[PDB]
Amino acid sequence: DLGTENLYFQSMRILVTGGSGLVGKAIQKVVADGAGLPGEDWVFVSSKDADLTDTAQTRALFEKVQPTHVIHLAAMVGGLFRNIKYNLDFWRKNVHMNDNVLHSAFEVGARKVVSCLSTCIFPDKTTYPIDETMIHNGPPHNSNFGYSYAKRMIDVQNRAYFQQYGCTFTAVIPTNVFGPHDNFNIEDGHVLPGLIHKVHLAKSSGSALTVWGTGNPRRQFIYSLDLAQLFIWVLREYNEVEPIILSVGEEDEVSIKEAAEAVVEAMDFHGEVTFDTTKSDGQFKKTASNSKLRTYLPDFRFTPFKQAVKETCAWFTDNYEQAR
Amino acid sequence: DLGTENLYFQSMRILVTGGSGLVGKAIQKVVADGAGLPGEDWVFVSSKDADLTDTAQTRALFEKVQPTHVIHLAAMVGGLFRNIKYNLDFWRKNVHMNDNVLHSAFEVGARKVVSCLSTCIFPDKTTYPIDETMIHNGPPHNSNFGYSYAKRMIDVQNRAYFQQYGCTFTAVIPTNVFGPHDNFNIEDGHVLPGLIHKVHLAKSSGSALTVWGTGNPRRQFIYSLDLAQLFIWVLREYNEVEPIILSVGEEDEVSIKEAAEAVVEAMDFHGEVTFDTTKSDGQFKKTASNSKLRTYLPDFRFTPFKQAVKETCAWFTDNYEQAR
Ligand SMILES: NC(=O)c1ccc[n+]([C@@H]2O[C@H](COP(=O)([O-])OP(=O)(O)OC[C@H]3O[C@@H](n4cnc5c(N)ncnc54)[C@H](OP(=O)(O)O)[C@@H]3O)[C@@H](O)[C@H]2O)c1
Ligand SMILES: NC(=O)c1ccc[n+]([C@@H]2O[C@H](COP(=O)([O-])OP(=O)(O)OC[C@H]3O[C@@H](n4cnc5c(N)ncnc54)[C@H](OP(=O)(O)O)[C@@H]3O)[C@@H](O)[C@H]2O)c1
Repeated sequence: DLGTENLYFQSMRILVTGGSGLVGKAIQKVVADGAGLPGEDWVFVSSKDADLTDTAQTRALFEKVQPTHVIHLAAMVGGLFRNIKYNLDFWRKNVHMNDNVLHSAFEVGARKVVSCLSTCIFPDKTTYPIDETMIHNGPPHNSNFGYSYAKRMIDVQNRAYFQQYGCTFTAVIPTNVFGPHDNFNIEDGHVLPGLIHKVHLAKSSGSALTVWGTGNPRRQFIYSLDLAQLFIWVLREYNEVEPIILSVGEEDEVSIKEAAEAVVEAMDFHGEVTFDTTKSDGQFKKTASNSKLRTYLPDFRFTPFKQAVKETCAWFTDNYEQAR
Repeated sequence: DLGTENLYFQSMRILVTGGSGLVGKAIQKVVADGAGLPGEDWVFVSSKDADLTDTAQTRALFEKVQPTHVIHLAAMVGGLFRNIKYNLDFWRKNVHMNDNVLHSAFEVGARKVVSCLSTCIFPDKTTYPIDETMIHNGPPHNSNFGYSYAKRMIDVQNRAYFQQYGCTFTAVIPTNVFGPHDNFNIEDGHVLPGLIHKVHLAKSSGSALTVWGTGNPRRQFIYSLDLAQLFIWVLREYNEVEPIILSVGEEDEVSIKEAAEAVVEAMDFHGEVTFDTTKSDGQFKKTASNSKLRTYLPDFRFTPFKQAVKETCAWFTDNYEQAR
């Protein structure tokens, strides 16, 4: 329910950082298709509009736009998952970005900010499933600690702004996102868009599909379009400082193998599918509970997985040249 | 052993931020009394020399001084423990200060940085005693989370600089510090310098001593002069990125009651001593292990507690007008 029974409307200016990305582009579509309400001006920006690692440029963007609300998606994110690690660069640039954005929002007097966290913030050693309370219950995985701790500190900023200044800054925690306008780069991208590109190359080359690792790791996937809907809802209706996980349930986890099968079917691929165990498996699970989301939106129906994959595969094929 | 059997010496420029405080002033005395080695220039600064929350001012200080080594003591610390809490201010100003300092040190090519952490960084729910491994094993106490998390992130920066850039940035974790040049303010200061001031007022007023709470909480105290010696050693000899606790052992913990008795004796006070149970007790224990320190310096002898208190009491009495 992204409409309203209200007869009157407030003038809202909604700045969306990282608007040109996977998540941001999904919000644009959902809004452009009529999820936008009267009085709401949606302003989507990218790094062209301002480098958010720079305080002066961020301040200037916020002075120009004067947002009443902020959805904060921007992060320095590539190339995470590459061979050599750059934990200081990722820690320092992301903390600067997050501080610039939250504090400019504070300065302009924004009513609400919703930032985007990641399952990489959760503790390495933890019970399962993981919920929003457990975010700080032990250190994150060492592989990319810099990035993880920078995200965790968004929660700490939100809590501090609330406690001292009364601001309603909060955050959402998506699981693994996929959809149109993803980064489909095979070396640097996530597994699901990477698989879509890999299968596309297997048809164009007539080769076989080589999946990295065992195919055993389990993941919760969420369609960018489903996430966008939940994001707009959170912006309008969710008022806890504590973050909220946006994800399908623990029972709808699927293995990398099952995910590759969904792509193979969707792209109508008949070549061999092999699992290269020489490349390392990542974490086996990062299973998140959506209990909280279910208390707020019990009747919300996610797009079925195979359909969401087909649409994404269809988009990639139809926009191959312009895609990432 | 703060001397050396070496015959040759390297030119070292050692910048000490927060040099005008309790810890900093102890380092000055220890150095001025001959702990300084040939080739070492010690440069002690305070906020007069540069406001370390300001990047430009910090960068300029570092350009002028060109430190090879940094002992980083500066923190925005007052008024912590006051009634109303300001978690955003403490989080944000301290993170800025720490980032400015560590990153300027990195920029000038400093060989080593040693920062100062606090027992407030440790998890609220933890086993005892606490060691340097447990620093991130659960959230800190909510009272002053902003300050605590800002300190914790020094460890994360150190680890990141090491991993990506090869820098030797590390930290020390003192327990409760006391000595000359402390802040003896009764509303805002720590318990031990607060008690010294309270007893001084009880003599000058002819009143009785009112200690807040039961006197049951147990604390590890460390004389600023002992800490200074260990700090110089750490700078010269300690090369782990992981921090190191500087403290007397678990067996030398003393209660607030025992601490007040040490002051009463030292200041030769004969009035009544009452324990106002109406005011709340803080945390019962924050017990830290010095096992690691003992592996490096087994024969290091701490100043006996009652002597350290007497000297501090003596200093306060002799410098009452000029003291804080
Ligand atoms: N995709 C996932 O699986 C996933 C899961 C959980 C959370 N998230 C979160 O979702 C958010 C966005 O991810 P995404 O999946 O949409 O990534 P994406 O498609 O790579 O988009 C990233 C966005 O960040 C912007 N950006 C990066 N550096 C910037 C800078 N210095 N200044 C200004 N803007 C900058 C980019 O602008 P340009 O394109 O102009 O550089 C881009 O619009 C991130 O906060 C991420 O942590 C993603
Ligand atoms: N005392 C303890 O019990 C204890 C225990 C554990 C850890 N520590 C750590 O020890 C370090 C020093 O503690 P302390 O007890 O010596 O504190 P202190 O006596 O209050 O001194 C703090 C020092 O920091 C400087 N400072 C504060 N804000 C500054 C700014 N914006 N720019 C530049 N300098 C600034 C002060 O200079 P000005 O006076 O010129 O402002 C002062 O020299 C801190 O990191 C603290 O967390 C202390």
